[PDB]
Amino acid sequence: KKISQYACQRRTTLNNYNQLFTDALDILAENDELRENEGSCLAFMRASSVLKSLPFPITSMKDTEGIPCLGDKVKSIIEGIIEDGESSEAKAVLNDERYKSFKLFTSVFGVGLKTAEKWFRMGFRTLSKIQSDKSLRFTQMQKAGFLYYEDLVSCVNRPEAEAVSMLVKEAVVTFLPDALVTMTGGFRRGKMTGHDVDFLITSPEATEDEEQQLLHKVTDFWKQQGLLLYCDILESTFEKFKQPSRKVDALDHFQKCFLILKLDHGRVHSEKSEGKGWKAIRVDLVMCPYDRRAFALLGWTGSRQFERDLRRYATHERKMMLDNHALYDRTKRVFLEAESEEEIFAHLGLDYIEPWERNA
Ligand SMILES: [Mg+2]
Ligand code: NA
Repeated sequence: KKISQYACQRRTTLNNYNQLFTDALDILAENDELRENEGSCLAFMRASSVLKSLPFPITSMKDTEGIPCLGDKVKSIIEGIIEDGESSEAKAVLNDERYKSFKLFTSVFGVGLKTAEKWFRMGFRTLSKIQSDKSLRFTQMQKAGFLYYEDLVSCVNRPEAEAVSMLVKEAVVTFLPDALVTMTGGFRRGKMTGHDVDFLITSPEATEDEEQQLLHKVTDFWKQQGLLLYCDILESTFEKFKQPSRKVDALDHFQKCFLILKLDHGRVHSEKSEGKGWKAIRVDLVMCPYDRRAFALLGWTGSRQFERDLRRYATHERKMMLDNHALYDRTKRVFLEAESEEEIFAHLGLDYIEPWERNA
């Protein structure tokens, strides 16, 4: 049939037949993001997203006809890939100093764009010069980022993700035996590796008081045992009767905590049977009211592009407003309920897309 411009109306599995085009596009998009060039960035991400969706590899400019999200700027890039087999534009970004530095400083936990720019403009070009400079000052988060840099740069496996899962369940079960813990993000979509492990937590019979304290308890608990290397808890900013905004910002979120846990090797059951029997792992935990679990899961399952298109689809095609906490129908003036992701898709009039099919 016809290919939708919306990723939420496309099935995108991990079988990418267009990695050559896709990698160059991701690099160009990333470059624009690091430069805060919104428009260009999103254009590159949309184009890369549609190609990942293809069931065949592009081998001529003709195979492009009919596909949306491919402007003249992008087709020029597709063109070069068809020929050389590589992109001179992507190549240029990979050798760009600002790009190299930002990506490097940014690979440090706690280092955002403002901090990266600062260091770049001071002349810094390597992590070593940064760490040894006896004049710079770092946030608590950045210190932790440097302290465990090595483990954090190392991808996280499914085996490690599952061991982390077990830890979370053992803790959470201790304060809410009826708590539901779901692994979200990349791993839920079937990925083999990730830079961190995310989880959604909810309790059927928890009180507004209980669900609000669980994370503090679980984290305290890990502190007592020395498993907590870094912890930051942000209180929920979601309001029960407030409808999702025009995406004004993402300051709307449930209670969550950015953590770094000490993962003992002995708890990891992989086909790899030492030195320092543990590994630091980035872990994000999210707690939400039982009745909003479907929306949170949908939101945290990603991918980012899938989440972006789900939202604009809802707004531009169905006059609905979507959030990690709700779905509002502006036409019928009512909030729509959902006990599962499928119901949410039904409400939007969208055929259900499985998690492993959301790698847009
Ligand atoms: Mg995360
Ligand atoms: Na970072």
